[PDB]
Amino acid sequence: VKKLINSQISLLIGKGLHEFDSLRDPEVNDFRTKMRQFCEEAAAHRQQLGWVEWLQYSFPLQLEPNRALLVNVKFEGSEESFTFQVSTKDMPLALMACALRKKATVFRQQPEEYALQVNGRHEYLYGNYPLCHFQYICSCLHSGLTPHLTMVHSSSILAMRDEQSNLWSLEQPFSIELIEGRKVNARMKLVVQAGLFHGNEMLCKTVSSSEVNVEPVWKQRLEFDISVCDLPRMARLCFALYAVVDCPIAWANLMLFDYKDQLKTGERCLYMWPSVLLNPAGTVRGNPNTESAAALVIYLPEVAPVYFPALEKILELGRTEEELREILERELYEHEKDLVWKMRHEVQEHFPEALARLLLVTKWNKHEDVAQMLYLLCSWPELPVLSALELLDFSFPDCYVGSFAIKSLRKLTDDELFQYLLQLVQVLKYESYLDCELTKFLLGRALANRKIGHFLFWHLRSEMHVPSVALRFGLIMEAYCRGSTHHMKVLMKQGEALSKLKALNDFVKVSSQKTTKPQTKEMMHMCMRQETYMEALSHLQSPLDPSTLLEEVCVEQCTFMDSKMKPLWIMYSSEEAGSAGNVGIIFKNGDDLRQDMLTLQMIQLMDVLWKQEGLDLRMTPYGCLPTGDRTGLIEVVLHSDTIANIQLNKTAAFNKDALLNWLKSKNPGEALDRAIEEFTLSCAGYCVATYVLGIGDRHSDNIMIRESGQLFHIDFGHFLGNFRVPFILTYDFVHVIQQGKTNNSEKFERFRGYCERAYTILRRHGLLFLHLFALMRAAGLPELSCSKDIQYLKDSLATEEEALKHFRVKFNEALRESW
Ligand SMILES: C[C@@H](c1nc(-c2cnc(N)c(-n3nnc4ccccc43)n2)nn1C)N1CCOCC1
Repeated sequence: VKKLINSQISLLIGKGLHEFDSLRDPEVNDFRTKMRQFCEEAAAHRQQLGWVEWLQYSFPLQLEPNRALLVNVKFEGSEESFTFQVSTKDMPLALMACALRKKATVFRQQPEEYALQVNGRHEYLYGNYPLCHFQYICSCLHSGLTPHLTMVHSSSILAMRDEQSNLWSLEQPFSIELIEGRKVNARMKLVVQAGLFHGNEMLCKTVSSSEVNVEPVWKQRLEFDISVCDLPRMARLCFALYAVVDCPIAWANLMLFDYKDQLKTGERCLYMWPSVLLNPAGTVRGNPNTESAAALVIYLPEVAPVYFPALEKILELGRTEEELREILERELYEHEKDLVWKMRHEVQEHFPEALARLLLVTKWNKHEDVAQMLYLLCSWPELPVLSALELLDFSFPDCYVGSFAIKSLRKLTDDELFQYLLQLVQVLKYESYLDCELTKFLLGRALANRKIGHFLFWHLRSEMHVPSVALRFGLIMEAYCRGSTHHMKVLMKQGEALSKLKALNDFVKVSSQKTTKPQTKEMMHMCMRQETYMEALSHLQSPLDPSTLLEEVCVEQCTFMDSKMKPLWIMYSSEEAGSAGNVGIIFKNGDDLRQDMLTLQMIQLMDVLWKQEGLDLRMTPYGCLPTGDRTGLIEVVLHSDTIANIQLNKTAAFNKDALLNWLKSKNPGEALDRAIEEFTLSCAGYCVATYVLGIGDRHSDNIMIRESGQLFHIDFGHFLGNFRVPFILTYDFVHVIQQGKTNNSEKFERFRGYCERAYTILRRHGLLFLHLFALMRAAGLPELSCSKDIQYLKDSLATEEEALKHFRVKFNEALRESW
């Protein structure tokens, strides 16, 4: 029955479906019904896809942004495998051909009927791409390991697709009636400041309430300096309740128009949110804690059925100098703004990419000016992805503006969308109504690609404990589940594994105080070996990456760590995969993993940007994913250790040698020079990464080394210099770069070049970083709160020559400070 699926979605999304009904809201009812059909349409289209098209949905290719190698190939229903010697320039088809020919001669006798599955992973190799373009092959060629693949036939992929089925007339000013208030605070008098906003900008000057002593009654008329006909569609009425002899108490906002474009009237009770003065960026929906939250009773006076005019009507109304207009194009005065508005047609024709600057000069408090702009917009050419990401910020609130940005993001690759998905999910907080183009797009892309679908779910699910977004986020996940009954069940398994891990972590935390670690470890081990634990912790997709399969839990290899939140070290094995199935996951409960994930995503973007310029600084883009309330996962980077642990053996005469001696033991003979190259490149990338991102409090316990020599960072506590952090250079690292030699300028000057190139490449994309950090402000991160945080990134990135010289000033100060 359908009831079991409804109860399944409920337990999964972490909110009962009945709770959407209890509210008795037609906006919630319309979102649910409309979006459900949209997702069921998307689910249907998927079931009739060709086997390759389905493989592109389920297991999208892991691609990279000559030489011969041994590759092991086996067929689905057999233990028999053949090891072939193929090239890195060879296409998957030639490998499939070899695999077929060898099967035909052994068993005594077409490659376009198969696909190559990565052993013990939900990863596949297909398409006209040389084998060296696939991430699994590339990880194998660097680690030395042999790629193990499985020949999967069309009819078997088709069996999966089958078992995975389911107006202008009102010229009087805008006014309201502030009736009465409620709840606590000191003696003093309560003022209610009220303003009207279109994004970050006021449509008129604020009007404050008359001073009333502490449950208060106002019954006062508040009028605004704006005509009702001049109100923009996305106008926000913002309130702030505070005390004065200031002390802020509460805040609440609301759209003057509903989801059906109707100008509201009638009384309204406003369950306000506790303050840290006016917050326009805040949610336009009341506090769900209607019991303990302060309420503002207000009245929307009648003006009578007034609906915001249709596009056909907006377009009906909307239907040199030239030199100084270019000079201001590459924070501006009023005469400069008037010039841009006068020249608005020349902006569309010769500077389409300057649209954002034009959208900020338009008087949104004048319907005629809005119409004249919307008319230009309804003929405006598509903007590049970069400029479109700027148009998603709270500074651009108009619905038609918002719809144009999505229209420019449709061209985005599933790879590019994956990179900025964290920012696009945050932008959901800025949205005014449940039903939006952003949700329809995010949902459309989730259901068209199972990896986008996976991460969109976890981005939403991880924020379910946040009351301001719980309804929106819950509604989106339920809409998703209707479009994928099978994936819903897959994500449910993941939630059961994480449910067991929290209980096991709670036990560990308690036990670590009551007894010694070897005694707590055997108890963890004993608790894990219980039926329910063995079942729940095994045979699941990794929330860190759906292509990674967590098969049998290796209880003996599991442990906990000695740090504050006693994190769990959970290891896995798989016979099929061999070594690819020997993965590990770290479960952390107690700290906020959101920032660590962002820091790692920003470093992952830097890697992508460098790799695109041919520069491979041998980075370690390991997974970090918040899954719940101060709960998350970290990807285990195997064959790695901390600097502090390496600096103590289980032989060095001096500390400076310890690091180099460890590399010497893990990379003997001709391999050592490779490990030092890995160290030099990775070190340089993380020197530019930590510097630009403003990562301080870096020490031996949070910096790690792989047995390959690759250096990487962990447990990023504070970013954007939020303790102006300088460049960091360590004697122990410089020693390794300089090959143990006290003096080595060739090796050090090469390393100085890597730091320089890495820095200059990122400076060219400085706008990409600034747009993504701007969009990220929505998340609520105490380290990305204001413009001074954006300004940190502006200063660490800063003409190319006048900035590169200034980088050398910081680089030289870092080398001299090194003892
Ligand atoms: C020394 C230490 C060890 N840690 C790692 C390792 C690997 N990958 C990571 N992503 C990683 N990170 N990253 N963020 C973290 C946050 C907390 C803890 C760990 C973290 N830590 N490897 N090893 C051997 N323990 C030896 C005994 O067994 C338990 C592990």
